Amino acid sequence: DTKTVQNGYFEDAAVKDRTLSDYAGNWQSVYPFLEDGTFDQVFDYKAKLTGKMTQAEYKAYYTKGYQTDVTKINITDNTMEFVQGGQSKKYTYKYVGKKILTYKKGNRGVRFLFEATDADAGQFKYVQFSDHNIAPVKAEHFHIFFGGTSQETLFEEMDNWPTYYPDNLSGQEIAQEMLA
Ligand SMILES: O=C(O)CN(CCN(CC(=O)O)CC(=O)O)CC(=O)O
Ligand code: NA
Ligand code: NA
Repeated sequence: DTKTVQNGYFEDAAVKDRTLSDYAGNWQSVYPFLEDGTFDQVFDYKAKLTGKMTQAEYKAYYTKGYQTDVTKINITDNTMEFVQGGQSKKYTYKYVGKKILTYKKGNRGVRFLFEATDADAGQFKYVQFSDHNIAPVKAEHFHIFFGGTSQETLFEEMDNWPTYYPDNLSGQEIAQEMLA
């Protein structure tokens, strides 16, 4: 991997605070498109390109990465709505900062941290975004992390990173973006 920002190679000083507005939009989980085979062409390509895993190994890795029951997330400049099972839950959020994590392979990434201001947020009280960026820019897709204890609890989760792309894309278009 080239030593670029989006591959996780960046200077600490370039990491800058963001706002929830970077993530505003109507977003969909990519997991159904792994499950229905749309991403098989992605895993075949990755296996042939990098040689680091077989196609089946890549698929298992991304199955663990993408699994979630949160099928849709709708975000405004100050709210997030999670659609999960047969229920929608919407809360107001404030920005609470950022965290630089180091991964086992030696690259790094930044989590951008939000906290619900509503008392009844439960498992959606603490929410983090990772999008391979480190400073303000409109998100094009993201991984999300959420729970009800603290931001710090979520820093331990490294292998499940539910992933979201804009609702206006087909699964095929998401696959194209991943192949690019
Ligand atoms: O982030 C991904 O989608 C898959 N990552 C591994 C998982 N991520 C999780 C994260 O970014 O929060 C870590 C990473 O990309 O180093 C490998 C890759 O991008 O080639
Ligand atoms: Na889930
Ligand atoms: Na997660």
